[PDB]
Amino acid sequence: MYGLVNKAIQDMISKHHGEDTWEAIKQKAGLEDIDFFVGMEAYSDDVTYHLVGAASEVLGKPAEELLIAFGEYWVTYTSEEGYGELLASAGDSLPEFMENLDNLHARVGLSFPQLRPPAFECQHTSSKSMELHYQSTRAGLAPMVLGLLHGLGKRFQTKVEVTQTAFRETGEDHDIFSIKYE
Amino acid sequence: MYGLVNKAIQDMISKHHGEDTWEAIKQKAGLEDIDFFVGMEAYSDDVTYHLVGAASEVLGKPAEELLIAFGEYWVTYTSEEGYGELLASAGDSLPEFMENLDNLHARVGLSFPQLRPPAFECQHTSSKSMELHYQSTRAGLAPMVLGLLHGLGKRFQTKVEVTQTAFRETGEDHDIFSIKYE
Ligand SMILES: O=C(O)CCCCN(CCc1ccccc1OCc1ccc(-c2ccc(Oc3ccccc3)cc2)cc1)Cc1ccc(C(=O)O)cc1
Ligand SMILES: O=C(O)CCCCN(CCc1ccccc1OCc1ccc(-c2ccc(Oc3ccccc3)cc2)cc1)Cc1ccc(C(=O)O)cc1
Repeated sequence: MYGLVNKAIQDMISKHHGEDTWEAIKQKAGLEDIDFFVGMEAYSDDVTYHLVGAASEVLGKPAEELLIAFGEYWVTYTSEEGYGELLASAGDSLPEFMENLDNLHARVGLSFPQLRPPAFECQHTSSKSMELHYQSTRAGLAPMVLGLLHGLGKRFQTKVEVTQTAFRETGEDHDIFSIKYE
Repeated sequence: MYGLVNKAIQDMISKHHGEDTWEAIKQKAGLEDIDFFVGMEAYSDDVTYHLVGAASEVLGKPAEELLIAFGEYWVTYTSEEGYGELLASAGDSLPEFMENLDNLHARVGLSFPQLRPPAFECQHTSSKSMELHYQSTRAGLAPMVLGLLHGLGKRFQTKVEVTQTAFRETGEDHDIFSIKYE
């Protein structure tokens, strides 16, 4: 994933737990070698998994719980590290943001085109709910999509209730969520 | 489940969608030979599952979305139909209520002893966070638990984010929810 992602992880860990524990996690992930992540440089995904795996053990916290907190962190982080305009442009509400999300990734994709953005389809079931289809080149990131959704809820002061109803991990085509909101 | 569960589904659908829709759903579930549900009578679980499945078809919403809606409704419904005091006795906050739930079900299990209550274990990860282990003799009600949690937040006027972290239906031992609450 682009370096922005690993910079975001390094940021929330060292914000919440301390620079000491971050370098610990970094050591454990076998990533003591590299000095600082480069935001616009593409990395191989393992660097992210190993950081999340390594953070799980150092913090004695389940990985999915870390992916959840990271998903939520990402929404605020990106607003403040050069992407608040791009965020604001994806829209005014949770349903609209999700509809624009493929378009937003298309924009980001142009900037540096080694981006492999996930696909999000919405089937609105009412004025207050939807079924979200999350299609990814990457495995494991459903818990992060949950956090992302609660991040957007915070962003729009919208209460969100999300339950995962299909599971890529099992061999199903793709993750699916049912969502209810304010 | 005890008939109160099916009366609550009936009430919810009737209130939200009308009695014309309720009948079609009861018809669709193939339960027209049931004139009225009896609250203190133990029914086959299948009756619940069929109403949820058939309501899903009629309303054109995923079962899991209705289960969330239903979990939220249950908190209010039981408050107003004879279990207000029982509910009150289980505490003045979300962490307390959840901690008392195993005892709330003990007292429900003298009225009547054929209750199959789920077990809820809380690991409090801070004063604003819990890991909730939900263990059930039933399948597929995790989304209802999610709704129940949001119902309690409403009840105690507390902001609450629930994220499921482990899923019984994929073959994990029991559902696990991560919960932040203000
Ligand atoms: O399943 C997957 O493959 C990844 C899932 C989680 C990742 N994000 C989640 C999307 C999301 C969902 C809800 C709410 C907000 C979301 O994202 C907002 C966002 C995401 C990415 C960027 C971004 C910005 C610059 C990037 O890199 C650049 C930019 C300019 C020039 C060079 C590189 C890369 C991503 C900005 C805002 C977005 C994302 C992040 C990284 C990549 C990637 O490296 O392929 C692809 C997508
Ligand atoms: O996993 C499962 O197997 C079921 C998940 C969802 C069900 N509820 C969840 C409990 C709950 C969770 C969060 C917040 C509040 C909750 O419950 C409040 C409550 C629950 C049940 C009753 C209740 C009252 C009367 C009952 O039945 C009677 C009453 C009098 C005489 C004879 C039967 C049964 C349940 C009242 C308040 C409660 C429940 C309802 C029915 C049964 C059962 O039929 O076995 C078991 C439990």
